[PDB]
Amino acid sequence: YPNGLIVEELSMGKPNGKRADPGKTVSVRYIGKLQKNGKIFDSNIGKSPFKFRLGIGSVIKGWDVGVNGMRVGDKRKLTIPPSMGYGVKGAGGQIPPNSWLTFDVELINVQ
Ligand SMILES: C=CC[C@@H]1/C=C(\C)C[C@H](C)C[C@H](OC)[C@H]2O[C@@](O)(C(=O)C(=O)N3CCCC[C@H]3C(=O)O[C@H](/C(C)=C/[C@@H]3CC[C@@H](O)[C@H](OC)C3)[C@H](C)[C@@H](O)CC1=O)[C@H](C)C[C@@H]2OC
Ligand SMILES: [Cl-]
Ligand SMILES: [Cl-]
Ligand SMILES: [Cl-]
Ligand SMILES: [Cl-]
Ligand SMILES: [Cl-]
Ligand SMILES: [Cl-]
Ligand SMILES: [Cl-]
Ligand SMILES: [Cl-]
Ligand SMILES: [Cl-]
Ligand SMILES: [Cl-]
Ligand SMILES: [Cl-]
Ligand SMILES: [Cl-]
Ligand SMILES: [Cl-]
Ligand SMILES: [Cl-]
Repeated sequence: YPNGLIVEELSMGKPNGKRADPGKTVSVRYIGKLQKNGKIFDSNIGKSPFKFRLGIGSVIKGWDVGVNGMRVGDKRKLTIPPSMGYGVKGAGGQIPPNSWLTFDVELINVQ
């Protein structure tokens, strides 16, 4: 297992697409999964866009680090250690304690 977060480029969007920088409100399409078994716990595909302010710590740390630097249309895979996810708490009744997480993410907009 990695010492920290792994971020993989799955595909590149627009070369001059707006860039996700700290302080921006960014809009992301995602699928979240438990890394240990691949079970999917959430997606917003076909639902409303998920917006968050990058860098303020409202999302798990793996997202604040992992989404940073994306340009619109980029797709990334995030592999997130427990300390950069929900740690001993878990979440949603869906993520057990001490879970490694995987997310597929696509940047849709930057505001
Ligand atoms: C305070 C206002 C309530 C507000 C609640 C809602 C809008 C309800 C709505 C269903 C929330 C999420 O859906 C958008 C839902 O998302 C999941 O399904 C999911 O896929 C996930 O993991 N996501 C969502 C996408 C961004 C990454 C991550 C996250 O970081 O989510 C964030 C998260 C839970 C962070 C905690 C916050 C507390 C810290 O202590 C902890 O610190 C480690 C990290 C979300 C976006 C928060 O910022 C927003 C809120 O909490 C969880 C499996 C379960 C979670 O429902 C609970
Ligand atoms: Cl890569
Ligand atoms: Cl590409
Ligand atoms: Cl694109
Ligand atoms: Cl753009
Ligand atoms: Cl969609
Ligand atoms: Cl910020
Ligand atoms: Cl802040
Ligand atoms: Cl750049
Ligand atoms: Cl960890
Ligand atoms: Cl932890
Ligand atoms: Cl929570
Ligand atoms: Cl499980
Ligand atoms: Cl795990
Ligand atoms: Cl997928």
